[PDB]
Amino acid sequence: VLSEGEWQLVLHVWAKVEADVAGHGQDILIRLFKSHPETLEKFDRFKHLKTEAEMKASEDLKKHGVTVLTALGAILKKKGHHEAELKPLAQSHATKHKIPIKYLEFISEAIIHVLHSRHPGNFGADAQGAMNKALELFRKDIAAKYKELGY
Ligand code: HEM
Ligand SMILES: O=Nc1ccccc1
Repeated sequence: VLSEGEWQLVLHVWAKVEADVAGHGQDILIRLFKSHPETLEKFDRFKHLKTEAEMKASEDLKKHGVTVLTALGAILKKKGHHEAELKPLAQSHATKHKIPIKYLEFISEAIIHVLHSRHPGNFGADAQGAMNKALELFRKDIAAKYKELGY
């Protein structure tokens, strides 16, 4: 469980991400897709994108970045009490999208790498630590739904 102080650091930096949900989304997906090309293959929607320039120019990618960061923000603002928000995500991602839990680790690294670029002053190592912890709690809870479902 995160402390109240840890939550405040998390949600402080997230309030900032939300100045530009779309721009954050782009940076995060593109970092994921370049660092972990296997991830891009899970998306029939996006696997025609063969360069970073093409990814950056994709309005549909941008659109989907917002869908993702919107869901994550909702989850983070529950400060651990995210059961309702997490059940549908775990279901669709295990059984329909076929996403390994390992890939949640990779997007966690991407989120941290980007939150870093765009809000250094509000993402010192204390806030980085808190954000790590929050993303780890999320992954743990997803992992247990996965195990339930046989994935
Ligand atoms: C922070 C982690 C994540 C969040 C919050 C998230 C959120 C979402 C949401 C809200 C949707 C649409 C609704 C649904 O189908 O359930 C979605 C769809 C999807 N997600 Fe994720 N996701 C996450 C991680 C990942 C990762 C790491 C991958 C792949 C490596 C992935 C692959 C997909 C795919 C393939 C779809 C279907 C998209 C389409 O073609 O339209 N997700 N995600
Ligand atoms: O659509 N869900 C995604 C979440 C994170 C990265 C890429 C896609």
